[PDB]
Amino acid sequence: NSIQIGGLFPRGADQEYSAFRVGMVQFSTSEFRLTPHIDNLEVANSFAVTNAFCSQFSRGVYAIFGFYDKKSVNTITSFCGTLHVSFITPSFPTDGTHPFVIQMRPDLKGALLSLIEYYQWDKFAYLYDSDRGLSTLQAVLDSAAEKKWQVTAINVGNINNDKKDETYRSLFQDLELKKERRVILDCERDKVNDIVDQVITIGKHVKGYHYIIANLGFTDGDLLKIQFGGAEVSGFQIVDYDDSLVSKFIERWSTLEEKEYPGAHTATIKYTSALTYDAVQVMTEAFRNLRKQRIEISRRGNAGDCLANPAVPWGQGVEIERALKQVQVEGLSGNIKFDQNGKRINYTINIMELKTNGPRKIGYWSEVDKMVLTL
Amino acid sequence: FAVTNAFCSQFSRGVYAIFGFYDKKSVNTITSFCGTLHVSFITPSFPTDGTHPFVIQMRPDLKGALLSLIEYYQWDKFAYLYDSDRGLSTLQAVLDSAAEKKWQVTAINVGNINNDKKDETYRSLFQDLELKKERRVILDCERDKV
Amino acid sequence: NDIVDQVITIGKHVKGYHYIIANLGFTDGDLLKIQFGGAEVSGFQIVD
Repeated sequence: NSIQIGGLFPRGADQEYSAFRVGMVQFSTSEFRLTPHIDNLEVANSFAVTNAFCSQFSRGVYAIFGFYDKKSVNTITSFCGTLHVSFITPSFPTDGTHPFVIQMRPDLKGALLSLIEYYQWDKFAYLYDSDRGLSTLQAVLDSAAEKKWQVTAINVGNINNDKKDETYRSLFQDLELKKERRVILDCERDKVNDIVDQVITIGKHVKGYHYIIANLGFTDGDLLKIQFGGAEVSGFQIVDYDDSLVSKFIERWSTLEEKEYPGAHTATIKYTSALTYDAVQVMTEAFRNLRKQRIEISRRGNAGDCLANPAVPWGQGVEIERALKQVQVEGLSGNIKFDQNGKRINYTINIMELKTNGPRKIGYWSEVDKMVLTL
Repeated sequence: FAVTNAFCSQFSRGVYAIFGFYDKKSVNTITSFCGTLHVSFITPSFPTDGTHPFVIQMRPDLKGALLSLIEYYQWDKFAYLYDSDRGLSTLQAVLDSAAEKKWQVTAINVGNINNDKKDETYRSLFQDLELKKERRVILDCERDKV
Repeated sequence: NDIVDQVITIGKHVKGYHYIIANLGFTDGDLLKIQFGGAEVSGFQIVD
């Protein structure tokens, strides 16, 4: 039983691919084996993504695992919907209801809004990055109307990096007109460190300031720098290292050879990589529930050109979707469940605060219970 | 997807230039293909957010004219009802300028409003625009949503 | 430089603090770090 699948990994996704490999090994069974066809392309380039998709489609794959950007996301959601091809991705959730798309990343929009009310914020600065879509930006802006907030949204994304200093100085100059002491950083693990470094330089990391890292990887970045500054730092963690499940994973992950497995010789793991590992498990349980359900879907590498007109969707794809979406197992990112669309449900996001001794979970966030503190 | 086919179809037919339209979703497809295949694309649609070669845009940038008008009326606190159809390019414009010119903008996405029951939403819309007694509104929408 | 680095880490380089580098090489070390901190820094220079 050889199930061919596609793999679209953006150049630089070392740990993500390393986690993708480990998953292939941990979830390999005799009943059937998964054959990944890896394609390293610039995820941002919409054209390239189109080729990589049609290429993996002509090779006759049953499902595709990859990533997309705020620019190429529409290409994937569209093609996968037309050709009835299933697409599993750890990337940011789609802004809507796009069929044939499985999203590993839970919606943070809810957990963020809840945290703001917890600290009882009425006036705060919102530094955002247009990389993962302004989905969360619209969230805080719309809620700012109801909850009556004075949000100071600033696009910290279009900042040219070959001279990005007179921009940060002019950034916190506007954040001083209203004496902003509460900032929300909605950026990637990289853009966050850049800001954190600047914050320490200008000395806005002392007692009185309060930062909120708006991502699922609070412990993914370096916090030792703004840890003793005095300013309170909060965030979100999706990979609970207190779970015996995750704890066991790290035991083997931290030991792996960094030569064969790039950026895999650490005690921690980026949430993007952790979702990749959990993605493999979902695809395995899905293709397994099809064998035990006596459902024939097999084909050959002659699906034809994806640009075929009229484009005819192979009916076997409808079943592959109902399989992945029906999957429900336990992974590094807590309980994994899906709805009819592909958005994760019944999940848990731990709320984190940075103390003197280090990060510490002060509670969690459920889609049904909102925020709940753990004494 | 459809836009991709229509482009490759007109490309196989061997055209010298392409005139059409794009949405906030398909815009990336056009700008990308036209840039790779060196095909010229003329469009009246909204200007691209950046510098994409092989694309001719008939629509001038309104971002500038809008910001200038706001200062003319000397607005410091206003509501900004926007539609995500033509990209949040102008939304970012007023938000970024709100930091410098020091404005209290109340941005509200009036786009995702489901039209088969869109009434309890408008009533709840001007309910928030009454907490601060907003009397100055900017409608950034299409001729229809307006 | 070791002390200056530590000073910035703990944030004792902001307005209110005053440091005096007791050596003949004030510009010999890196000052760009505690330059925008706010704390006043003085020293001595022998090479004009």
